Amino acid sequence: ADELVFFVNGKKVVEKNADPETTLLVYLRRKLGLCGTKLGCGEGGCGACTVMISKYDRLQNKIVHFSVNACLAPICSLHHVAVTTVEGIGNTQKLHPVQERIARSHGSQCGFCTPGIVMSMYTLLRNQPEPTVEEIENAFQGNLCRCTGYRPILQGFRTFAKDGPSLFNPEDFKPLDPTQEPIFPPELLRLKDTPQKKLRFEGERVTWIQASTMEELLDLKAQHPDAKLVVGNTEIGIEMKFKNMLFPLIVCPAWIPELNSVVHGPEGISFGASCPLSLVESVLAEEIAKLPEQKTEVFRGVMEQLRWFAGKQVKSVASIGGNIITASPISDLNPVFMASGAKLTLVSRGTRRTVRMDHTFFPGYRKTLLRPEEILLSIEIPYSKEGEFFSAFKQASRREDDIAKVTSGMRVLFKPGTIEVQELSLCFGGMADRTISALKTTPKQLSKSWNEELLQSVCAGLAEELQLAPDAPGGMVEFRRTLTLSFFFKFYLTVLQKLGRADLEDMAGKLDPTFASATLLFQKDPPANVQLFQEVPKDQSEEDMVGRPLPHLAANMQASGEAVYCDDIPRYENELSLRLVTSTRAHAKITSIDTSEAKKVPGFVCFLTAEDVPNSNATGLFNDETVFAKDEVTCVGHIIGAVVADTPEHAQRAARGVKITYEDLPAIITIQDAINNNSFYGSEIKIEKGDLKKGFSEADNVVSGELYIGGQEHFYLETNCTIAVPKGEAGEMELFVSTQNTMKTQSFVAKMLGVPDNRIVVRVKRMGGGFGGKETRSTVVSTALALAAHKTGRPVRCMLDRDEDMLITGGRHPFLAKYKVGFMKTGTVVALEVAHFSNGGNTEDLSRSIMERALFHMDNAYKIPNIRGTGRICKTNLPSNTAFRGFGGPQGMLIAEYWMSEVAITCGLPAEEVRRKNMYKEGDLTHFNQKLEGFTLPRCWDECIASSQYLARKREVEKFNRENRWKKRGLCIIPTKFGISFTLPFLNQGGALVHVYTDGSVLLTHGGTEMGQGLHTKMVQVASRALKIPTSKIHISETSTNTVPNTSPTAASASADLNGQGVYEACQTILKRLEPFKKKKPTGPWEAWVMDAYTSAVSLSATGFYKTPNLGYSFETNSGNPFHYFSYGVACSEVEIDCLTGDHKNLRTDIVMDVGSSLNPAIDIGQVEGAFVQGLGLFTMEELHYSPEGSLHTRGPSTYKIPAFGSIPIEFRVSLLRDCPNKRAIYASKAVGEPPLFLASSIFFAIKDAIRAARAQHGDNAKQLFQLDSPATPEKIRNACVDQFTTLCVTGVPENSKSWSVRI
Ligand SMILES: Cc1cc2nc3c(=O)[nH]c(=O)nc-3n(C[C@H](O)[C@H](O)[C@H](O)COP(=O)(O)OP(=O)(O)OC[C@H]3O[C@@H](n4cnc5c(N)ncnc54)[C@H](O)[C@@H]3O)c2cc1C
Ligand SMILES: NC(=O)C1=CN([C@@H]2O[C@H](COP(=O)(O)OP(=O)(O)OC[C@H]3O[C@@H](n4cnc5c(N)ncnc54)[C@H](O)[C@@H]3O)[C@@H](O)[C@H]2O)C=CC1
Ligand SMILES: O=c1[nH]c(=O)c2[nH]c(=O)[nH]c2[nH]1
Ligand code: FES
Ligand code: FES
Ligand SMILES: [Ca+2]
Repeated sequence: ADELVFFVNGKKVVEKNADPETTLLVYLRRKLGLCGTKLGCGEGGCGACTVMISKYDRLQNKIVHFSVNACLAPICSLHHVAVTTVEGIGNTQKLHPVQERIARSHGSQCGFCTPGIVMSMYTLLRNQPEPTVEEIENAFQGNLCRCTGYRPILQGFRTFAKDGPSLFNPEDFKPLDPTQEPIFPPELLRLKDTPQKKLRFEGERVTWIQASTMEELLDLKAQHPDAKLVVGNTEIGIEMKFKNMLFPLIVCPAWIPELNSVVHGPEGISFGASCPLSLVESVLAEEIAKLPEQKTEVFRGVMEQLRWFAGKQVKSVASIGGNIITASPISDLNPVFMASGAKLTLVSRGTRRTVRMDHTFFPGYRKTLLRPEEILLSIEIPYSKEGEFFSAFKQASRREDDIAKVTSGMRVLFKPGTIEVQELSLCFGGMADRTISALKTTPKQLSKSWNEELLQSVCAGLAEELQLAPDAPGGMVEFRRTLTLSFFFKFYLTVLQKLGRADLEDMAGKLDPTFASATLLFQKDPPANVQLFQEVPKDQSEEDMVGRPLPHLAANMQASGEAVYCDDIPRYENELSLRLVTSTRAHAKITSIDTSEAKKVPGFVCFLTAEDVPNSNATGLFNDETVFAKDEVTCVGHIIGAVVADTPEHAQRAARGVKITYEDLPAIITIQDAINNNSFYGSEIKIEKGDLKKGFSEADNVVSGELYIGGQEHFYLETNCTIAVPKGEAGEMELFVSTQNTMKTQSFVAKMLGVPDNRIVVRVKRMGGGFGGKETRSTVVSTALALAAHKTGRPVRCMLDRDEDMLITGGRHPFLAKYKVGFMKTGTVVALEVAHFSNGGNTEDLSRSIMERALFHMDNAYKIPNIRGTGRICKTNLPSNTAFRGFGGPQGMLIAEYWMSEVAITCGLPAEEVRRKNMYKEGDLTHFNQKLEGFTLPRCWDECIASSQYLARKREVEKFNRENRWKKRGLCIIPTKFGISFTLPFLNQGGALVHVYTDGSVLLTHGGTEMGQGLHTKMVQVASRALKIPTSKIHISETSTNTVPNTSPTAASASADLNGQGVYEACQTILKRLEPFKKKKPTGPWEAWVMDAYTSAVSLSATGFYKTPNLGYSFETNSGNPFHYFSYGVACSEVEIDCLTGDHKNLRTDIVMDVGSSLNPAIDIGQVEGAFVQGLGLFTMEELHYSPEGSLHTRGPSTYKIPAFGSIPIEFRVSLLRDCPNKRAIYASKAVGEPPLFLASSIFFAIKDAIRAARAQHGDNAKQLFQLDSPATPEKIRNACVDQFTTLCVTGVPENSKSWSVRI
């Protein structure tokens, strides 16, 4: 036929005109209106779109359930299946146990990732009602969360595990009843009695054929070799979406029995090419469990690769044949199949051949071997033989769901009874434009014994044979080469052990006992978590929730997918879609724009440019930005214009047909380019105190150095989004925006349009994360959209794709620092001079205020009598960098801790002793002359050092390092001081509006926006105490410019402080009005007083306002307080590094945080954990790469690696400091959002210690100050662990000299 029939949440869908390009995500959200399932990336990496599929499997003869990425699933692949979304399992009226548990355990903050995580856990439970803790963790390999730090999610779900004051109470969790899950649609069970026939779907550009038999597939390939095979679509979906590939004819062979068979033969196991990787995994796990070890070496090699291959959603549909035929150079399976000589069967109409995978199979970049009319039928994965050993290796940026830098399969076969090499095969991915074998090194080794001279001969060969051009795609050439040698060393040592286990230990020899840990397969301990906080007074009423662990008010709705984010709002029938058109050049003249092709796309409306702007094209915080480029473009990502079309698909197609011609201009990309060109934003910023000349002369030692700190992408799970609704009267417009800054959104729109501010209303219900990235940069979408709405008179909507968002909106400022520190032999610091440089990109934005804050925190926790700090902001042809949680603090403080670590090393004293003796005391003045009152940091230090048992663990670390050569541990304890308040004083103001209706219910609003930090929850808690009524009588619906005007951004961690005071004051006004009625009816309920007030004509509405008193610092006189108070905290972390690969484990972290008297210890601990884990990403794994021409390479989760479930400290302890009220802030609390992020430097410095231990083993001296830039990635860790393998790989750097990426 041509009707597409499937089920969604038990309801039958009949699509009479299915378009092959339509994904399930798009169909669910836009056709069925089910917006619980989210778009977070569109590329299989985040899991936000996770849904469950059920089907009757014809081959297994049973109902099966599995999870998929809705963003990648073509609906045309989904004939006769049943889809379940988050809405299908439960809702707020009846939550599923999974939804209840994630909500109540504080595992949902912003909530944008919650439905996908719910669906991952739900699918696991449908497959395994009693999972293990390990199975639960494994369920989320393809899910990301940017807010929670993962800990609460795993803790809540652990309650499901077979083998798994309080923040939450698991005894209150309702039990699971599997009989209450949705029925498998009866019609579908009826339909399995009728045979499957070929189906044909024809779309706008694409024809899709769902083949039922091999005969039909082969005929079609013979007659149309052009036909594109699609099985899982996990490559083709990406090729179509991101590489703009169009395959007009697609054939899906997934129904064909022959491509799905598993056959056990005498030589191995044959898998049909369409077999999902999940099936390959389950089949091989079975075989490994039942067969003797000696037969399963290759099976275990495949399994070791699949362990770190994507997550459950991808492996459910991704085929074994699809990975082979894709033939990416970084395939994880191809080097294993090549090294094992796996047997491939290829077929076409009338032909059949069997081939062995070897070098000839891959004759070029992303090519086989196969003829245009051939398909891969099956692959035989071999049993290993006696004397045959196998290892598989992968090293990436992150263990989980990542692209290999180097991947490898290695096989050795020994002549019987000997340790002489009969066969040897070493195959590599990531070392060429294809999977390659080391065919020049390995023949030289045949007949040799497995010994030290074989080791040295292979390493020397590999280093000569596996050369890389300085400009090789992927970069990291020294690291990649070092890994090939390091992987062979591990295989060499593993084979020695395997020979000993075969009772040839005397022939082969024993392993040095300090070498044994080098061969261990990756394993973690089970997680252990602690949360400590203070109970509220015994006499506090149960209805006073201030200081109580109240769950986020929207947690239940977030878990159910009922909470509404911008793009979940239904479209008006006349709504249009916008797509931005951006510069592909870093600095160029625009010489012409050609929209000829754009105009041919059906649904095209218009292309907006600078000419269409009614009033002003000048925008941005400092008016130095264009709404749309005029005459020139100044970064790759510079917005030139915007296409308007009927649908987002038509807008994307039209935007591709906008052809721009450029004339290149001289580009300034790097901080050095900018120094050389005197290209800066404003003048040097400077803080200086004491006498530097005297300080340096009195110093026993002086140490100079530099540090580079890489930037950071926010990766809020919800990208930037605006809907502009024009009202057709008086210039009136309403914008619904994911923004932290309603005021500037309103102002920038109004100024662009040329209307007063009173015409523009900006509304924000909630954001799926912001982290500073939506403080200003949101407006580049808002203004373009507001313009399209004005021009058309129709509502217009734009949500950015992840690749667009990462390119356009910028991130944290990269920093370069040059320091000189003077100190005594005692470790006492007497003089410090630091020059800071940041890379600001192509507009000023917040850059100068960021540098100010870096300079305010260059002391960190340390008293330094003679200090000079300067900052310069570089003006470059890069997307403009902006606010990011920390706002320059983390960079400033990392530099401080960096030279401090070198002070301790140079003195030969314990680092903790050096830090402690340099720490401020109560009453000291900072370098900017602010007095330190209520200085809790020494308490945080003493409590953390003791509770973490730092000294006893130091002993164990030193012991570990003496007993292990190729793994090292490190341990560090780091303090922090963080000033709370906007550096711009007048921004420290907040407003509220409160209404009491005649039923006694209260509607509260304030200037702060909800982005997952639980601000509305805290404000309700505050108002409930202030009014003395239960939280249940108070509701906050949204943030709006027309309820509270002139609001500061939700930023600087200040929002609870500012809005809390505003809310408190509005509530006090109301109470004052009710007092005469309270005095008359002293016990009569709240509702009586309110009705009495109303009928006496007393106003039940009030504004409230607050400004932080006594702020205002001058850089000129170094006087006045920039901050209202400081936040304090300490963290101790332990790590274990792999010296041979650069991988590491975060073993344990203990945090003690001063949050005053917490408004909400559940939310505050969640903020501590979330901030800490973002810092962990900043300092250890998050890295952005740019071409030498200033083009961002890193445009999605595939290449940009944020912390995953498996990244977090295995033991994770957080304590909130007891008995530390902060009188000056709302109910004695302190701000919490930004201060804990820098604490993750404890991991950076623990890594540095482990490297120092590794370097003490190979090399001359001693207390050498080696370089470690941030982030400390596997590349930087491995390269710093100088040994015999790095030495054979150094060769290169021919000045000068093209490279894949440049450091900005
Ligand atoms: C989030 C994510 C993580 C990933 N992680 C990894 C990883 O860690 N390691 C790794 O190696 N890959 C990884 N991949 C790549 C990808 O998932 C695998 O290559 C997968 O096996 C592709 O299979 P598919 O069925 O989805 O292929 P499809 O996209 O449907 O097709 C891929 C190619 O194979 C061809 N093809 C499929 N079947 C046949 C056939 N039998 N005969 C001839 N040609 C055929 C198609 O025409 C197409 O050219 C990842 C992808 C994603 C999205
Ligand atoms: N999305 C994800 O999270 C993951 C996807 N996969 C795979 O990653 C692939 C990424 O595709 P692309 O971006 O097109 O990368 P690609 O397929 O072009 O491969 C890039 C890599 O190949 C190597 N390479 C290519 N040419 C080279 C040369 N001339 N010299 C030396 N080395 C060279 C380099 O190691 C480089 O990093 C996907 O197709 C997918 O199969 C694998 C892991 C994760
Ligand atoms: O002092 C600050 N000002 C800001 O505007 C801001 N934004 C932010 O995320 N942190 C800070 N800090
Ligand atoms: S939206 Fe599908 S994986 Fe991110
Ligand atoms: S709560 Fe997980 S991304 Fe925000
Ligand atoms: Ca900037």
